[PDB]
Amino acid sequence: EDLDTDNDNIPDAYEKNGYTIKDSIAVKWNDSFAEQGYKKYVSSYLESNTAGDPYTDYQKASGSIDKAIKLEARDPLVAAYPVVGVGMENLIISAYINANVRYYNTGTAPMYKVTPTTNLVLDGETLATIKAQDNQIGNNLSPNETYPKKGLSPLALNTMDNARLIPINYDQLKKLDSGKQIKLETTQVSGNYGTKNSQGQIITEGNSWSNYISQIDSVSASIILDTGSQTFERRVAAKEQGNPEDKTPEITIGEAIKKAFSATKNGELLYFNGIPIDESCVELIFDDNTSEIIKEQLKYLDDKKIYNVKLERGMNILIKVPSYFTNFDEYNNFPASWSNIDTKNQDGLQSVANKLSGETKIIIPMSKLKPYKRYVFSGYSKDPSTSNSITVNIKSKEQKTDYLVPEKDYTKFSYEFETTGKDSSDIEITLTSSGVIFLDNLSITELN
Amino acid sequence: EDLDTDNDNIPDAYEKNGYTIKDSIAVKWNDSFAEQGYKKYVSSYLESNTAGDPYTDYQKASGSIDKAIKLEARDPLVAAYPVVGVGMENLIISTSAYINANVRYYNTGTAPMYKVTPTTNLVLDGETLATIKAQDNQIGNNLSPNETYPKKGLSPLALNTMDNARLIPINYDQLKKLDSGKQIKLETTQVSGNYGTKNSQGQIITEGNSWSNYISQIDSVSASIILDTGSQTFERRVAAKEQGNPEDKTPEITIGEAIKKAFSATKNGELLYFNGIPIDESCVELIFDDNTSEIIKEQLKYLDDKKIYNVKLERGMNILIKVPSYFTNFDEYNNFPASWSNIDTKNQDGLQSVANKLSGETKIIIPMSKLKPYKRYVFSGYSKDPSTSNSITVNIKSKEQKTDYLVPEKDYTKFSYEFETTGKDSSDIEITLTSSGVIFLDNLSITELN
Amino acid sequence: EDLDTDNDNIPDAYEKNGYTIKDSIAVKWNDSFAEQGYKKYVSSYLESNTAGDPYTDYQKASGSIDKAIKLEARDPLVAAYPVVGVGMENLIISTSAYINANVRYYNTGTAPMYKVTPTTNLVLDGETLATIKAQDNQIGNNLSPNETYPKKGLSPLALNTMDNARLIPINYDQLKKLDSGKQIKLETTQVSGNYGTKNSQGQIITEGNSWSNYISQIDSVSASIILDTGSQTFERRVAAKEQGNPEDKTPEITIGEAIKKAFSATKNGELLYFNGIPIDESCVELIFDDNTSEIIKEQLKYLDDKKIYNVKLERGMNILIKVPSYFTNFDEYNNFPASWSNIDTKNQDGLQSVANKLSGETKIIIPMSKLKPYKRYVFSGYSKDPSTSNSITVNIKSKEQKTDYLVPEKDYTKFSYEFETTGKDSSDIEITLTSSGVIFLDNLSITELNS
Ligand SMILES: [Ca+2]
Ligand SMILES: [Ca+2]
Ligand SMILES: [Ca+2]
Ligand SMILES: [Ca+2]
Ligand SMILES: [Ca+2]
Ligand SMILES: [Ca+2]
Ligand SMILES: [Ca+2]
Ligand SMILES: [Ca+2]
Ligand SMILES: [Ca+2]
Repeated sequence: EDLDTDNDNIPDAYEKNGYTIKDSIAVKWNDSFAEQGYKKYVSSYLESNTAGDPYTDYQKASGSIDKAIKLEARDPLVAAYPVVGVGMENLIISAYINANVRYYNTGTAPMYKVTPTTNLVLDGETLATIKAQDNQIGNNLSPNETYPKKGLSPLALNTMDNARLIPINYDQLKKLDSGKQIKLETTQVSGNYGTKNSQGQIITEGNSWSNYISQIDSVSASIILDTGSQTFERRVAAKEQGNPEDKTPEITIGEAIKKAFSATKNGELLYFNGIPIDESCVELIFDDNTSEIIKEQLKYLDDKKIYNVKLERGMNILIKVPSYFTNFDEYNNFPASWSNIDTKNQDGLQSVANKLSGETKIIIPMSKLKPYKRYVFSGYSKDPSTSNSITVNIKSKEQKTDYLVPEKDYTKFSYEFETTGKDSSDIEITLTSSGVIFLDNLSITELN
Repeated sequence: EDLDTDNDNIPDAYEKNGYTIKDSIAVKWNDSFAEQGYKKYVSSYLESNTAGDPYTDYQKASGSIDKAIKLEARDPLVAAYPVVGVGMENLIISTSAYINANVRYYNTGTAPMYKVTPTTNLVLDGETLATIKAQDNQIGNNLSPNETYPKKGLSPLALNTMDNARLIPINYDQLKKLDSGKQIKLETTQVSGNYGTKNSQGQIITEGNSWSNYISQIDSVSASIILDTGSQTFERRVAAKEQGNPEDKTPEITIGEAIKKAFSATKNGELLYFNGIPIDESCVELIFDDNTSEIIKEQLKYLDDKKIYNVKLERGMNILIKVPSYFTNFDEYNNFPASWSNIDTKNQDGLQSVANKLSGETKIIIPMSKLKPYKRYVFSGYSKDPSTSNSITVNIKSKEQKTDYLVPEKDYTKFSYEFETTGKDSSDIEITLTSSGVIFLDNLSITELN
Repeated sequence: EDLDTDNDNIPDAYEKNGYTIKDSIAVKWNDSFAEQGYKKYVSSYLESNTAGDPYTDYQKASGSIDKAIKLEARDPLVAAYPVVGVGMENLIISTSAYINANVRYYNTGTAPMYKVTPTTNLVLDGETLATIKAQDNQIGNNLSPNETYPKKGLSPLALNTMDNARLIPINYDQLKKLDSGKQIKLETTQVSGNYGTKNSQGQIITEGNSWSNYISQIDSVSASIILDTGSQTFERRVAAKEQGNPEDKTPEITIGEAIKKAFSATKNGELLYFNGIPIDESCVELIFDDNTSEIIKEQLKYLDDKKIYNVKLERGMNILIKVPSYFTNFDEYNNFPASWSNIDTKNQDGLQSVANKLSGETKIIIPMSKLKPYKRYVFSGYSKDPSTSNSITVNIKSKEQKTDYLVPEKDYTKFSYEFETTGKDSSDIEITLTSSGVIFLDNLSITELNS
């Protein structure tokens, strides 16, 4: 019907079910609209700002907002949340200290009039707090862009009060003599956002992000997709547990990721920029509460998959893309081939598996490895016999010798090791199979 | 009807009785609505701000306020009021002598306080060295309730400015005082902050909405209730009607109902659980001031049940709830590292399921290395003696040896014993009690005090 | 009727007589409303701000103002006036040189002052040395009535800036005068603040407001009344009418009713219980100024009741009340550690229940542990002698020995024996009064007399 309660130019029955914006008006969603590119949106029929961002449901869905905002935030659930963090490009150092900084942005919305805050800490003790004065105020910061932009020298940082920074008493300098870098972390960032007024001009002076930070961060779940070379932070709204009046739609984790990161789902797989980010080909990291929630919710779920559980308010997810991944079907970035591998199989995770008769050993050079970094190998093993014992030997700073008991179906195993020293002993990784085993989706991922 | 005397979008007939918000329209409360998850809201029918907070009754009940405000303040009787404090995480002194400190603001209220500007006092022993207000660099943009600034995982910020010259204290006297062994303390006085109100356009504005306007109003028409689970401290303000004024129509509720409303704790029939932990009458120790203690003493003798959680709440009461660290009830919880002596679980006269049957004396050997020194602890429990012919004395070892007697009554009685524990390399703590005959015990606990 | 001349939502026919507020609408007063707890107010029907405070009569009567405003000020005849002072708690001087001051503001009025900002002189001996206005570090966001800043439980704030800068005893005279029995006392010339009014959007705004506008109006239509119990101090202002104006329709009330309205004291027939401590005329020693004393002396001869709590309150009167430190009416209170000698309670013609049937003289010794050194005390009581044949003389031993004589009247008469005590370890005070025959004495009072 045409009854409207929240007063956001979208009918209630259209909000509860699917709806799309056609020629600046909302129409009932029809499945035949998928081919043309029309996207189906659903949102609560009792609130205008569903995700908490300043733009309402009609403004976000109809594209009537600032053009710098990515298409990911045009979904009423994804919040236009700019994430800004100061990076320390170089250090210059009684003694006067200078630093080179360059702000980074990863959210779905730009931040105007950037004004960050920094902490000068070396070990626990913080020397001083710096609010960037009028010299370092970055006027514009588009998503996935830096201030200054690529191809420009980072701007200096000497303004503390026009007093300059200085470590005094020589005790901090004495501690630094042994070697302790001065960390630069961003406590907070102050910025504005764009709203078109009655006269049509974009006004970005009276606005402020700080009013909506405590609201966006309280009615949404953070989902981060890290590919190593770049990071993307998105927040997806979700309903409360014991609230009988919260009409925020419920979405699965996979659907939340697809909505947030604008992933092209081709049949069954999920792709971000041509790289698969589906459940079986990426290592996910959750905090303790999310891990407990998922563990509790898997038993009640028949399919028993991570990407089929509903999202909940307060969730935290990190999607760590593997550094090196192979599947024996369409991708193998490993510089060195594996040992005793047979592709003549049909019982794999998607198409084929690895038929091993004996043991598999892999040798990796140190050219493509980062010293003082932790790497984790993972894969899926299938053994219908359930009678073969498999052990793995890992050569590293600390020698590891562990055994595994594969099940009838595919099971994911995680083995953690740390490599220290670029010019160290060659890493030896060997796994032994009692009989014939099936392997698929072997991945190498760099961690903290 | 539709008579709206105070004009808060809720009819007075539904304000006097129970009302609930459904589709942003107030509806009459029904007993069947409880199963679907709805809650019954009651508020006065002569004013818009029943609890004195900047948001009205309809805004609080219908959730038309900032989403960072806890559901604990969605009740019209529970005010939205942030309690911001400052914690001196570290001290740095440099060579007259320049003093620097690391602070980290803490919020334990219900509503966020944007743009926090704390004012702090630098006191060493009685004499106050200086009074400092937060500068342009020590201001936190967002302080969500039950959070800090900087958030968890970041170093504390510095406070090395007096106005923008550094701190300039005295030269010799303060150093001589410090070298004696005293410690610089920090005592916050007042904090400045704002709150959001969705204007006509739809943009939340938090510039002129100072929290300081609604502090003297909130603290005057509310009964302060404070919780302390040891780690996570909670403080709340609950509205209470005036005593001798008939024109004040604020609803009156019991202390237990006030606690359940303020802290949103689940109640499974009769027992009350906060997060699965018991904070009911016998499961926690209540602390009052003089006025509340006298009022409760006068009111209790008029109550047949003799229950603290059934005393009508009044304006200005101060109630502190301190959850004991060590709690054993012989039913589902026993956190004491050392097993007790002469304890029997075969009973049916307990407060909830069973009690403790003692034949002789009860002795416990509690390790002290697991107990922090330089603190004060209170031993509490309930004793029941139908015979009323047993003399009980307690043997407690501490810094000063103490021994007290007890005369149990027919029913269960709560007894409190006070002692001081100091010194890490000190004598082990021993607690022993002797019973003349067979006695019934329940809910034995050890609680930390000031 | 509905004749609302003053445009304050209360009819004139209701304002001239009594009116009570029920269900946010003013209704006429009937005596049956007393037992339910309602109160009757009277106000001038040509003015909205009858008392001079920024809140109108309807708002104050209905309680539609800031909730921190005291219940004592909901009466339209009592003005909401935050009397904010600054107290000296600790003084530090150490190197011209430097001297540090710790202060703690006090509020005693019926209204809270927001964003307080005092302006204090630091005098040495008559001569002024400096004038320090509070900076951004010395501003109290909230100062609720009967509550200080910093609130009780926290140490007082410092005072180390006249402009920023450091506060200095500039010349050597202030360096040498410290130890010669002198003072660095602090007195507040003025204080600043705001008040909270709700705008059309329901929000309380305290920015554009200021108490400085409503001071010369509140002080010029009122009658200052101060109460001093020796620990807590209250100051109130009660509206009154100008004598030479035929259009000031402000209702006229007596001093006793003014006290009852201002301090919310309860009157259960004959007892005026402020907070359980009686503040009746006989049970306290009043202290007036010159003008009020002359006014009462002139008016009393035209009144047959012969009481101070009956004289009509007039604009500009100043009244100070000092609750007696040591009082005993032989009925329900006696704070004297030692019982008085030669006491006979077998009587019924006392002021309230019984009197004292003295036969001879009376003597008692007051312990020195409860006397303020270097202070002037006052001993007073009522004396009745129907016989009118016994002369009363007293012998007092103190720092200076004094003898006083009294001439009793037919009915009760109040005597005063003003004396001075100095020194903690001084000579014991000898209290001795001699009566030739049988005399009646009542209400022995001991009130410290202000300088
Ligand atoms: Ca709608
Ligand atoms: Ca909507
Ligand atoms: Ca494969
Ligand atoms: Ca109403
Ligand atoms: Ca109401
Ligand atoms: Ca039990
Ligand atoms: Ca009138
Ligand atoms: Ca009037
Ligand atoms: Ca008497």
